[PDB]
Amino acid sequence: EEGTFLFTSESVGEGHPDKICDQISDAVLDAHLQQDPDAKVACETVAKTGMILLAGEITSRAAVDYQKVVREAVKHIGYDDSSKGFDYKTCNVLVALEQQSPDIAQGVHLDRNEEDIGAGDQGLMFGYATDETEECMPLTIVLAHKLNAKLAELRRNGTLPWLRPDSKTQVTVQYMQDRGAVLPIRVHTIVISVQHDEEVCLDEMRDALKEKVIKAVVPAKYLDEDTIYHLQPSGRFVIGGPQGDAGLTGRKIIVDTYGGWGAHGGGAFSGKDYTKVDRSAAYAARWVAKSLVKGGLCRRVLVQVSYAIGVSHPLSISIFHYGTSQKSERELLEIVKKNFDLRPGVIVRDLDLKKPIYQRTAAYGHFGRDSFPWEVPKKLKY
Amino acid sequence: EEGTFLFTSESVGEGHPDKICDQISDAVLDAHLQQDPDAKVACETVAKTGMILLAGEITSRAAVDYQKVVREAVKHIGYDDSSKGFDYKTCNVLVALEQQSPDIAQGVHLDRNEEDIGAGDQGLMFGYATDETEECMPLTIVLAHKLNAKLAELRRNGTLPWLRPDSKTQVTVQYMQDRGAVLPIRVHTIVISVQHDEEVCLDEMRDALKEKVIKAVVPAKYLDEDTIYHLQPSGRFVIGGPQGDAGLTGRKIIVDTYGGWGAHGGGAFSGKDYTKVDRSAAYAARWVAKSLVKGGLCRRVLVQVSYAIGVSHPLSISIFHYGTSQKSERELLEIVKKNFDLRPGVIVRDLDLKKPIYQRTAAYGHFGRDSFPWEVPKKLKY
Ligand SMILES: CC(C)n1ncc2c(C(=O)Nc3ccc4[nH]ncc4c3)cc(C3CC3)nc21
Ligand SMILES: CC(C)n1ncc2c(C(=O)Nc3ccc4[nH]ncc4c3)cc(C3CC3)nc21
Ligand SMILES: C[S@@+](CC[C@H](N)C(=O)[O-])C[C@H]1O[C@@H](n2cnc3c(N)ncnc32)[C@H](O)[C@@H]1O
Ligand SMILES: C[S@@+](CC[C@H](N)C(=O)[O-])C[C@H]1O[C@@H](n2cnc3c(N)ncnc32)[C@H](O)[C@@H]1O
Ligand SMILES: [Cl-]
Ligand SMILES: [Cl-]
Ligand code: NA
Ligand code: NA
Repeated sequence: EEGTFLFTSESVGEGHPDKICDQISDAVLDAHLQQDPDAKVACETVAKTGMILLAGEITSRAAVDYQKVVREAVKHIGYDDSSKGFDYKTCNVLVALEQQSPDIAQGVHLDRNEEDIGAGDQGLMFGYATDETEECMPLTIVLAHKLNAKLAELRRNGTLPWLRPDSKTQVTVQYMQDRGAVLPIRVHTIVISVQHDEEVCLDEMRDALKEKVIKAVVPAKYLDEDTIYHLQPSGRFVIGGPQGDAGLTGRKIIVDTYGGWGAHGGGAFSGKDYTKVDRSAAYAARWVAKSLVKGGLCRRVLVQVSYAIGVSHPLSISIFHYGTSQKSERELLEIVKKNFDLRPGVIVRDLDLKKPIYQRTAAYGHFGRDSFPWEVPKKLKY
Repeated sequence: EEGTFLFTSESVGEGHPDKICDQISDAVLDAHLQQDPDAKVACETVAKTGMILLAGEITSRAAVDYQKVVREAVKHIGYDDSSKGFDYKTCNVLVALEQQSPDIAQGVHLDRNEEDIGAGDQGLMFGYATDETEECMPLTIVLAHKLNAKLAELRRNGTLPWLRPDSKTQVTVQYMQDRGAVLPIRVHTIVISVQHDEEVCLDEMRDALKEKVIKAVVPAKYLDEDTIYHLQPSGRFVIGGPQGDAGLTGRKIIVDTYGGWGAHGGGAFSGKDYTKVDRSAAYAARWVAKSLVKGGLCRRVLVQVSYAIGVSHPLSISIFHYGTSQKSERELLEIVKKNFDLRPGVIVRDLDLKKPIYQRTAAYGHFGRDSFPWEVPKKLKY
């Protein structure tokens, strides 16, 4: 039908090996921040059969038990037995952590007033908001996340005890073009792949994924007789987690953000303290975009910012409103400049980014949930 | 000025530790493909002080010397001495490689006709093309890549012998909005950070980066008295490569593609054979987008595709032409459907994706150079 298009987003579960690495990286960041709010943390995690490796740079006054922090994160995810392919009790935890490069430290934060700390790196970051949901997120990515959360819920409450922690979901929505905004019409296609035990048959799993997962998450008004279902499309997913697929921190950056909507500057979030603008500026850009939509200045908006290592102020700010504002992009840019200070040493104060809440961000997306500070819109003066 | 906006893209050099990992992952893929064109390769690389770790899944008839392949890639990059922070001769090479999950193999390619092989994973992928350059790439990302290539050239030819392999660049362009297309006006800001020896002073480096790098790359017509230069903005970059910052495969996915323009589905390219649609479908989507622009059907276009693991045909195809076509997005989608077969087992034939040319893709972006098969536009019938 004219003026309609498809858009697909994916999400992954807590036991997806890339997401394990994000959660462990952020468990390590939180452990540091609990003791040293000014910890400099750049913690990469690598997961493969029987192995968590931490690699990166931490300068911190904290005394952190990496064995305890890593194993507790893997326990939470649900990898607690060799039968599941991974066990927090018996896996290898390897550590290749060194202090932050003194050359970076001197260029970024040494002898700097906190408000005037340099960006911890160069880079570009985007924030996006869309009025298509109350939480100002694309429906595709919201539904994809909720399908993984539902799998974890039914695993944890024992109603589908054949479930394992590693899962992926994908949602295709047919959208109507509406004066620069997008109106969801229907769910065109759903994919669910989830790791499972060696007892449950494929028909039992496919029936349960439709009746107990999809129907429990996706409103019936979006599902019809044409909706395509790819449930356990590989046919067998017993081998999973790190054993099935090597995981790395920062390899789910589109799952972490807008499910392909908006834009992405390439930076990973997990394992990084606020001085790493890959995270703090992306959080602030989401906060700006959500403030513009919730302030009624536009229905859909994209914010780009960029930084140079050692420089506080963003090098560039850009606003793209998809034609969904009576105000020009120039007028929105002036409103953003009058209302926001996107220096990392000010963002840290506004969004409370020394607080050890980061592990809670590292699954089901960083945006659109739990009224994190970047999800509470700023009242705009103009 | 009205109808203008800023856009920023970044690039990194061959010695950037994330890019080292991409190049090593693709050196391993090429080594396998040279002996076994049907090698199943999912090779992640991790780099930190003194360490290359390979982690992932390879099923191959090839006999590959991982020590030789890794060290030769690091030699090519230029890390050949402890004075530079990393040495191919004396670094640790660790291998945590296992066969591909039999559960994946059976669901994707076992006993399948090559044309009908399943996608190696679910996911979404985008292709983008823009008429703003002959190679149909954004000027921001082209200039950012060329600045890193120029640093490597002047390092390798000995004219700036204080240069080390680790570099990052960032280019902000002021654009004019032109009937849905974008017209570059001027370069607003350039960042260059490059690793250097302990002899050269900051003023010598900043003078050389302006006169011998920027002026050798960026046309003077884009530079004016207002252009902002952030050259060695950290003030000191002696510690670099993996010693300065842990690197991972697939952590430069926006550098690898469009520098934040278009869109990204989240998939990494390097270390993956053609059955991994993260790479093959992103290459095919670029080929489609470039074919539409070079065919004169639009000035700027974005193509989304998506897949389910074990399913050959894409689940969804979407065309966004930014209002730069007389044809509707529906009419362009029909043209794409009539001219392209985006099954991975057909893409492999069209783009010759068993050929060991992947290491050549793993720096300076996968798109817009060297007339790779995905850069040669398909003549469209309609
Ligand atoms: C860059 C990517 C993430 N991105 N950003 C917007 C879109 C759209 C989109 O918004 N289309 C559209 C076109 C005309 C219209 N008039 N009113 C409303 C409206 C909407 C579509 C796609 C498909 C996936 C390629 N990607 C988009
Ligand atoms: C989703 C991101 C990568 N993305 N994709 C397009 C844009 C534009 C853009 O094309 N703007 C514009 C607006 C109106 C116009 N009329 N004619 C031409 C034209 C152009 C701008 C930004 C800034 C960085 C936020 N991002 C974009
Ligand atoms: C398909 S694997 C990626 C390709 C893999 N590295 C290989 O060697 O072919 C990517 C993700 O899909 C999921 N996965 C793993 N095994 C699977 C299977 N048998 N069926 C479906 N999805 C699976 C896991 O979430 C895993 O992290
Ligand atoms: C700034 S480092 C990332 C943050 C780092 N992990 C930390 O511990 O703070 C990111 C990239 O910037 C570059 N880099 C490293 N040291 C640098 C320095 N002293 N000055 C400028 N850029 C540097 C390298 O390309 C490196 O991979
Ligand atoms: Cl959720
Ligand atoms: Cl180049
Ligand atoms: Na992997
Ligand atoms: Na790193």
